[PDB]
Amino acid sequence: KETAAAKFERQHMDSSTSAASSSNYCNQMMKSRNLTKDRCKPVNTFVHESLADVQAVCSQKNVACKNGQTNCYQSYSTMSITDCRETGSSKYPNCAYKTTQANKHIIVACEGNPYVPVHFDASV
Repeated sequence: KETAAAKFERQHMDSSTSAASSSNYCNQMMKSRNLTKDRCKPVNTFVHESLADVQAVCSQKNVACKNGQTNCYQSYSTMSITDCRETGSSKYPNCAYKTTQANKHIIVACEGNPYVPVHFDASV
């Protein structure tokens, strides 16, 4: 029902905030976006750029995906992102996360027609 493109937007897009709102950000967002529903998803990145900017990465720099597929693309510009990483003390269902804001190139996997982001591979 939920397209892979929609799921990418749900898991990785947050254009409302231009940086990691607060120390609470990840705790709130991993829950709100249903990334703590079944397990504590252990790491996850949010992007604070427009959807059009992130989508445009699919026509940017073609690089190898971590799994060895060829459909990953690195942004020529740095982007505002927040990484969310599970604390050691985190215990499902109360998933707890460190919020780290950064500005880095993002790497996304794209697929489909139209050719859109479906996975967040890495940032560099």
